Amino acid sequence: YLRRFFKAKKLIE
Repeated sequence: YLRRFFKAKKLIE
């Protein structure tokens, strides 16, 4: 899941 949970927050935390 972190696939989208990582790239997400990274730029949109």
